[PDB]
Amino acid sequence: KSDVKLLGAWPSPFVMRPRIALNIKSVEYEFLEETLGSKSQLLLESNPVHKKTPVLIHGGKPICESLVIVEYIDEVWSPGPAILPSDPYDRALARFWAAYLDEKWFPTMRNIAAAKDEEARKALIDQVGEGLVLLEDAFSKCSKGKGFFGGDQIGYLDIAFGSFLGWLRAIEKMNGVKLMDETRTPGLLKWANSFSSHPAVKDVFPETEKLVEFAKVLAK
Ligand SMILES: N[C@@H](CCC(=O)N[C@@H](CS)C(=O)NCC(=O)O)C(=O)O
Repeated sequence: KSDVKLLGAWPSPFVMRPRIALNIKSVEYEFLEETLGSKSQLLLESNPVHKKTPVLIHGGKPICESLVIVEYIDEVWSPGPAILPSDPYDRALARFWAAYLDEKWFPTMRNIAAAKDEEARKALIDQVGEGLVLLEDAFSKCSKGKGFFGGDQIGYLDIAFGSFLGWLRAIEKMNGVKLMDETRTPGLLKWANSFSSHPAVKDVFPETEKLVEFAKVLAK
């Protein structure tokens, strides 16, 4: 257990990602929580560039950046189920969409909370909605009618996108908007249950109300 350590704030969509990947690979690990109010020495020494989590420590050796960590886990524990797609083009598409999520979509939805007016706030909600339209189409293309972005089995892009699901639901609730519905994102609605119910996910997947109540705690 001790030769695999995961440094992580909790709850966090980025920290969830390697927990799921480690679950898929049936890998034994110790979870070292970063607590509010302080950055640990281990953190400051493991991730001096960004001073954030997750950090996977594999043999006293730090791997930073959640998506990089998921690929590392997939490559090292190659015995287990595959996380990335096997085909180069499918892998490129999965990486493209995970990058879009982290660079454009999630930052936009995280900015809703800080908008300075109702005008600008709905502008962001509309963009988050449009992004979900794009992701619904990506899901159709990636899944091929099977259950996940990865196809029959959960995959890299399921982990990247699904890790945000609890925060999407909390932002939906606290803004009184419905961004996933059966009209605009029918496939994602179904996948959201497939993902949250998955045995590699369900025990690390946040209750929506908990995230809402937690958002309220952070307001400081
Ligand atoms: N982009 C990073 C995640 C960045 C991030 O914002 N991490 C926060 C989420 S709460 C965190 O827990 N950082 C550790 C800390 O602040 O103590 C990744 O993909 O690895």
